[PDB]
Amino acid sequence: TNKALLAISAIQQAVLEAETSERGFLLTGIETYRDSYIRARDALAARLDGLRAVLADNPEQIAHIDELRLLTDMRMAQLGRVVELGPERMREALDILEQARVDRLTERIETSLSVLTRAEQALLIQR
Ligand SMILES: [Cl-]
Repeated sequence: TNKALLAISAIQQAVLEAETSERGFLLTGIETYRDSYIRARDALAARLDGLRAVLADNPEQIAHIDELRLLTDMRMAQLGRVVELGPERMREALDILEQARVDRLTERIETSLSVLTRAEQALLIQR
């Protein structure tokens, strides 16, 4: 369980890192920020794959991870589109970044991560 909570926090981290890196790239045009977005995106996928391996024997958790993953996939597709339009297309990139806001994927992911965290905490207590 303690291993699972670390993994959950590392997922939150990677999602924030992808967002902040994408914003940094739009702002500066410095490829280093794009690299960071790519790294965070890759790390997120890897951390999701591994968390799923920790929760393999818990159907309620597997379902919650499935749900988080849906949300993180939609969010990553949003950021990736903005990164694709990029600083060379500022107005387009901004229009899309702002349109993406209406889905509240960020809030929804944080809620999704809490459900997993609380469940592991409740779980540990029970056990
Ligand atoms: Cl998954």
